Amino acid sequence: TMKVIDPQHSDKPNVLILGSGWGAISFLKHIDTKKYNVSIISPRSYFLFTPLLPSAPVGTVDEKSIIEPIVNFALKKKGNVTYYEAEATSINPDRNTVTIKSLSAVSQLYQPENHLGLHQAEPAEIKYDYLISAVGAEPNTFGIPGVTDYGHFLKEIPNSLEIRRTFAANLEKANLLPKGDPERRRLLSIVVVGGGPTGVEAAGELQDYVHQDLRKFLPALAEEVQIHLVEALPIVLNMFEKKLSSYAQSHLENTSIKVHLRTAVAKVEEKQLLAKTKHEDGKITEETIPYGTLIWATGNKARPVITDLFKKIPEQNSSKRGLAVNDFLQVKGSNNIFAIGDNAFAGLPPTAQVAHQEAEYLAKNFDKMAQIPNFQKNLSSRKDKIDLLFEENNFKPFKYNDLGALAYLGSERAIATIRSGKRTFYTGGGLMTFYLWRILYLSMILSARSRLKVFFDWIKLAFFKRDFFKGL
Amino acid sequence: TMKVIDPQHSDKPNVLILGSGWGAISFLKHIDTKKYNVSIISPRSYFLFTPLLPSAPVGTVDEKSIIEPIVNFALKKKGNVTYYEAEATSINPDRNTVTIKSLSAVSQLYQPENHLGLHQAEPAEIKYDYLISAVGAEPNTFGIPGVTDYGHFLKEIPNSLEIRRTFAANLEKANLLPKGDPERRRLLSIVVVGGGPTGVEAAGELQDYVHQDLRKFLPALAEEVQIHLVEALPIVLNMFEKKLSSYAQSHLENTSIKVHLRTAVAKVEEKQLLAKTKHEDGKITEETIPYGTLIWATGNKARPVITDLFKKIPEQNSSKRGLAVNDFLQVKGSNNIFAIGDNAFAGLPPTAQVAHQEAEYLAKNFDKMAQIPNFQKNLSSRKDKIDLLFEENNFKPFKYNDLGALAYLGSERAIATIRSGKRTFYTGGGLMTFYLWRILYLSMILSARSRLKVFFDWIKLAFFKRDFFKGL
Ligand SMILES: Cc1cc2nc3c(=O)[nH]c(=O)nc-3n(C[C@H](O)[C@H](O)[C@H](O)COP(=O)(O)OP(=O)(O)OC[C@H]3O[C@@H](n4cnc5c(N)ncnc54)[C@H](O)[C@@H]3O)c2cc1C
Ligand SMILES: Cc1cc2nc3c(=O)[nH]c(=O)nc-3n(C[C@H](O)[C@H](O)[C@H](O)COP(=O)(O)OP(=O)(O)OC[C@H]3O[C@@H](n4cnc5c(N)ncnc54)[C@H](O)[C@@H]3O)c2cc1C
Ligand SMILES: NC(=O)C1=CN([C@@H]2O[C@H](COP(=O)(O)OP(=O)(O)OC[C@H]3O[C@@H](n4cnc5c(N)ncnc54)[C@H](O)[C@@H]3O)[C@@H](O)[C@H]2O)C=CC1
Ligand SMILES: NC(=O)C1=CN([C@@H]2O[C@H](COP(=O)(O)OP(=O)(O)OC[C@H]3O[C@@H](n4cnc5c(N)ncnc54)[C@H](O)[C@@H]3O)[C@@H](O)[C@H]2O)C=CC1
Ligand SMILES: [Mg+2]
Ligand SMILES: [Mg+2]
Ligand SMILES: [Mg+2]
Ligand SMILES: [Mg+2]
Ligand SMILES: [Mg+2]
Ligand SMILES: [Mg+2]
Repeated sequence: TMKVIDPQHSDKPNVLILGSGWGAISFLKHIDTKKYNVSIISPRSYFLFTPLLPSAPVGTVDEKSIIEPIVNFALKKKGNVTYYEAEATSINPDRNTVTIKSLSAVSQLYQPENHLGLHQAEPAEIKYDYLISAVGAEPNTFGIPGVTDYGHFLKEIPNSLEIRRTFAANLEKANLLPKGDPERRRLLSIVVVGGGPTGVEAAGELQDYVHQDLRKFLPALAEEVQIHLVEALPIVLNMFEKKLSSYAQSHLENTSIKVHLRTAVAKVEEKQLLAKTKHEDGKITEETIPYGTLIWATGNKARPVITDLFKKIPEQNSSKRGLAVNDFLQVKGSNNIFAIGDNAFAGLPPTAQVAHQEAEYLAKNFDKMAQIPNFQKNLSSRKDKIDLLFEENNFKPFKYNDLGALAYLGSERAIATIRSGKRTFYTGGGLMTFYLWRILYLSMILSARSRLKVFFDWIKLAFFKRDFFKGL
Repeated sequence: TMKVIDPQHSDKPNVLILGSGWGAISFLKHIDTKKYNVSIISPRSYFLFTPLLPSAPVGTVDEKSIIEPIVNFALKKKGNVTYYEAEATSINPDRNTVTIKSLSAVSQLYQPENHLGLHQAEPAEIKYDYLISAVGAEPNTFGIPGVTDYGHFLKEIPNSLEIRRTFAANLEKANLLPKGDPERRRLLSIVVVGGGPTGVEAAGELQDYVHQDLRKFLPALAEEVQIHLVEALPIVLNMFEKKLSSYAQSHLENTSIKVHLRTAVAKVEEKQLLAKTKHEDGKITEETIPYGTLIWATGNKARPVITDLFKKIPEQNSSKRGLAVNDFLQVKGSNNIFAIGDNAFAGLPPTAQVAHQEAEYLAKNFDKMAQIPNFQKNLSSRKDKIDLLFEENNFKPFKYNDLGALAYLGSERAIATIRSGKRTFYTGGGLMTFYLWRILYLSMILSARSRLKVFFDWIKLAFFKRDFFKGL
């Protein structure tokens, strides 16, 4: 009753990739398609360059500029790549299969295709020799009531649209109200929850729009908007040196953002939220904050398809943040499942930088496995010896090299620490750091198209106001 | 019970503009805001550069590139401009008022604003000294059944989005079906009704996408798409010389578009439509054409707010296509209403070219009226003498100067006839004509921002495939 897709007209092993983000796409770019048959399953038909996402809701860059269709990467590959636009709902380790639903499309980027006989919204299972799981993670509310109903995450392209639509609508209503009206004040207030670089960059970009663009035509309205950054810890950007945090904070306050440190949002309602401050002496105070737009940026948690998999594998039952993997990024308790990026946990920070390095490491290992006939064989055997094969052939374990971190702060200021190994090549903040931020980001974009478009967005920004359309 | 906005803290006359299109915006650009107070009512907060609309559904240019916010033009003005984002529902000539509904926003681009006390979705009446009606026209179905339910117009930005979403969705379903499936064939078929430059350019742009971009990754699918152009007359592009029509048609057919001349769509159903051919000898044949995407481009008709006004003015009861105006673009039967663009009819073709010339002419006349105290006065008087005042001060009547016409045909070919007076400076077709088409269109764009963005779209097109996202 359940269709099974199992391509056996090739001697090449079938590598199945879950996702189309940093892990999946970086892997796709490096994997040898002459040696392997690659399929990809993802509900999102494009790669998202997440570091510029915070700059999309206000039109600093356009949404289209920071995404790139999977097919464009796949076209660069010499062999057979297939992309299933669908969601993996169940990983089935013992039969080597992935169950997919919400299938919208299947693209076989190779001349003599085989008709698969799939139908939209018809469930199916896709058979693999090797599985690479990179479905990332999903926004964490920490069980705080109301965040899902009344706030916006900042995680995917639709969030950027949603945020713009909410704020634009609020600006229109507010401007019809007389100055000093408390409801007007509420509609013009934005709360960003989470003082990591995502929340900070989101807050800075909104303040940029308000101060540079909105001010040009509705200056009274612009002057009344109030952005709040709410952070539970005693400092923002706690992954940087404290002096950079301290710079960032003063800068944000200087651009008129209100920064609430040692403060947690305890509850969210439709038009107000409850924030609690734990002061340095142990005393707790409370504040009710009326808000028009709520952006929630407090980190992520494992997706259901992954938590479900925790249960199916004895070695993973104690897993919580993500799949536990060995030195070779092999899922523990599994012979042929690998996991990279945010859906795997090995103590490293959940960043694009880690995902990208994992992917490139994993793809090199696949180059080597293709030179050792035995890896091919153990798939057929009933004994799982692949982890043994790694040590026995002296594959080096994955070693992460932290290259540093960057954060834009609004008003043409950024902080940046650039590293490699024990060496620091750059660490500071300011105007020049902002130009460095731009240049480095441009460098890290995965495609020429997206790189050109972001570059064009920035040039237009030199001369003209940001596009800020409610329905576009 | 109905609020009335009536600004009388100035001695300047209140000029009210309906629309934000070719007529309205061109007028706005030339009207003297030192002599007049200008308000604008339009449900669309941006100007649309219509000649590039056919090239938006497939991402040849982006939707954002060809629109420009009204506020951007208004900011260039020295005096007081106010923009009501709302729809005029009733023109009330005897009380000099316009009734508005669906109010979303009001923007007063001047420092000391007066709180108007308006509310969203609260009806209001806006009082004028002078009314300039430029609300354009709306798509005509000629009463053919089903066109509204099952087809798409190509008239406004949302149409471009709808068309993209339909075709993209069809491409996905079709590709899941085996080659030769008749349903697959249907899903890959597009019918464009109307052989004017709008239908032709739409067809050519779609064929461009299919041949240049889709073919790169799904060549089997691309090869099966079939675009149909259906035109009731015996030639396409009948406003051009027959030899250019003849060149266009051969070119279209050469790019694989099927052109059905002497053929009219008589009925439209969800998955098929009925087309009837009246042959040169008088014989009528019929064909049922299955289709996946239907684009309906057969010209326009008067909007309800305008037809309603026909009834309120004795001199306009016989009006059908639009408001009847005199030599000075004054609505007949009215002392202080003027009409330009497609909502007025004076025998001239309904084009942007005519609308733009009318607007600039009308604005010059307003410069002159401001030097003749009497125009100001007749507003107060009960006798309507403004039309007399025009002749008596020897204002010249409006004289249209046809500058020619242009049409893109797909695959880097265009036709173009450039005129002025009796002189023809250019008339022909081909590759160079296509480069001319681009350069002239860039020249005609009303703002630097939009012009830069279109220019960047074309450059990116030189290197990369068109963006064709279903949900963006
Ligand atoms: C706003 C923002 C800014 C960021 N900035 C930085 C930064 O500046 N520097 C940095 O180092 N990191 C940054 N990050 C973090 C970085 O984006 C993540 O660590 C990175 O995405 C992890 O890569 P991933 O492949 O594991 O997940 P992702 O890149 O999120 O990709 C996951 C993929 O899986 C797909 N998927 C989801 N569910 C399923 C399913 N059930 N079946 C199949 N596929 C599925 C998704 O659609 C997506 O295609 C930022 C994150 C955000 C949200
Ligand atoms: C796809 C396409 C391509 C075209 N290409 C060309 C070309 O290449 N060359 C050429 O010369 N002409 C071209 N035209 C024709 C040209 O666009 C029209 O003749 C022109 O729009 C007429 O100008 P207008 O101001 O009367 O109407 P529009 O420019 O359409 O403006 C009407 C305005 O009124 C607003 N409005 C609608 N209803 C109301 C309401 N009730 N109250 C207040 N405002 C309202 C609309 O939102 C819009 O802003 C093209 C048209 C289309 C659709
Ligand atoms: N923008 C960027 O450059 C980067 C962003 N990231 C993102 O950061 C995440 C990893 O860091 P995390 O610490 O998980 O998130 P984070 O780094 O975005 O910071 C979240 C912050 O929100 C605060 N917070 C949590 N609950 C709160 C509440 N109820 N009220 C107020 N504040 C609250 C926490 O103190 C925490 O510091 C990843 O999921 C990734 O998406 C990761 C790398 C880089
Ligand atoms: N794209 C461009 O360059 C320009 C386009 N226009 C548009 O042209 C319109 C004015 O010219 P029109 O002749 O009214 O429209 P049109 O010039 O766009 O062409 C419509 C054509 O469709 C055909 N048609 C009508 N009903 C049909 C049916 N049931 N089946 C098949 N064919 C049918 C007609 O013969 C007509 O030639 C305006 O609405 C304006 O928007 C105007 C100026 C320039
Ligand atoms: Mg398995
Ligand atoms: Mg939501
Ligand atoms: Mg809200
Ligand atoms: Mg006045
Ligand atoms: Mg329709
Ligand atoms: Mg064809």
